[PDB]
Amino acid sequence: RVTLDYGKTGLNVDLPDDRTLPPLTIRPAPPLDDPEAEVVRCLAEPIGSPPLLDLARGKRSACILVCDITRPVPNPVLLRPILRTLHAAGLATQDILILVATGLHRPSTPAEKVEMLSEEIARTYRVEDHYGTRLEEHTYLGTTPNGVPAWIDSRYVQADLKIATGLIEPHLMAGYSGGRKLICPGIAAFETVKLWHGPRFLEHPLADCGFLEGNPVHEENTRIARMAGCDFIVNVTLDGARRITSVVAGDMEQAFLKGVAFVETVVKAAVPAPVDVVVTSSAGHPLDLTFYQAVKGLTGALPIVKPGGTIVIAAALAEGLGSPEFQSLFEEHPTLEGFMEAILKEESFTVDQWQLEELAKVRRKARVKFVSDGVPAAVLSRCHVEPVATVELAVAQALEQYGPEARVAVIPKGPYVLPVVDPTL
Ligand SMILES: *C(=S)c1cc(C(=O)S)c[n+]([C@@H]2O[C@H](COP(=O)(O)O)[C@@H](O)[C@H]2O)c1
Ligand code: NI
Repeated sequence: RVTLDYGKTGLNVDLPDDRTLPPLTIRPAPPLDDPEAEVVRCLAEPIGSPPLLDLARGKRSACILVCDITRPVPNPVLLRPILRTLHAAGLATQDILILVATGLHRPSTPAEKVEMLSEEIARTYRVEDHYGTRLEEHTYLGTTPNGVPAWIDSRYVQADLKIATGLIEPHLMAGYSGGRKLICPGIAAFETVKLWHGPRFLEHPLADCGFLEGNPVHEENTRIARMAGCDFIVNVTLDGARRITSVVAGDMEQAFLKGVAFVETVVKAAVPAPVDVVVTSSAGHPLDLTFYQAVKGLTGALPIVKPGGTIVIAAALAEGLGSPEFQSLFEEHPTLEGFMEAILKEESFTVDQWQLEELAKVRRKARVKFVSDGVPAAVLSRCHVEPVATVELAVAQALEQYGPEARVAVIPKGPYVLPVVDPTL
């Protein structure tokens, strides 16, 4: 018996005893007893930065970037100390903007702003959303040597003091989330993101979970973020129960890399050899709201599935498939092969196509069985996955085609684990 992450509830699955490896879980590092007190200490003694109070001296306006609903950042724990420090430094609440770094996601709703930020903060401060398809809300900062133009939200570019908050987790394109990613793509225009999420970047072998050095995705969003600037970040790591296990604050690159150095010591979980069947999740609520995000559980399982093996994923999909643009791609391209022909041979850019490109990467290696009660089976069957009524049935089906020596690996927390093959085991 194992509980997979699944919406707000989890999902209790019973897996075959003689076939299943010990579940892959991150290492049990100690939660911080008092994370808010730790944030306070880190703002007074940051990495590679003057203390926040001293940075904020004389500043007339501030813009604080926060993640949208898809990241479970405990924002009030980070924001209350920042906002106290800005108040102490003399900035009026009217001089402070909280900007939701949607990337190209839909804007957050009023209720989502309350769940992300707490009612007190959502009712007191101006909280606005980034709109990546509105180029008029962005400022041009230059073009990188790779030819990517940097278009960044003007409210951030024009603020005297620039602050970004976030969460360091594995990411299927950028290696790890956090740090610089709040700027690119968090508040970058489609004119920037369509090229940075284009196939010339995403087909690179190191554009994958856990890779930073040598990953052109990470090299390029670090460069773009530095053309905008960021005076101060606060980033956290979370364990499986969503408790904070580390806080880093300070310089956007040095604090990020310190956070990554810690998370690398807990997120890796190894198997002795790749397996025929991998059971995984999409990390539950809030990540698993849409099929668009649930592709992350599929790419996360790739390193430990055998070529031609099967990934079984459970995801609640409470909000359905994803954006209208994403959904239109399934109608426009009934096969992944035709989709890939379209985007590889010409400069063809549709909002959200990058997650269809990641799904194509998955299906070149593995079959997918998808368990969800959030989208009807008829819809999922046109999304290049096989809907199956239950995880236990999906595993039994997969074990039938692979035979008596086939083994099952299970990753209850899905893409928040970095599964690896270690032959020395
Ligand atoms: C990572 S490539 C990324 C992509 C998008 C797209 O729409 S593309 C959006 N975001 C959002 O940006 C914020 C920072 O991302 P991080 O990966 O959590 O560091 C966050 O609000 C993401 O939802 C990221
Ligand atoms: Ni992105």
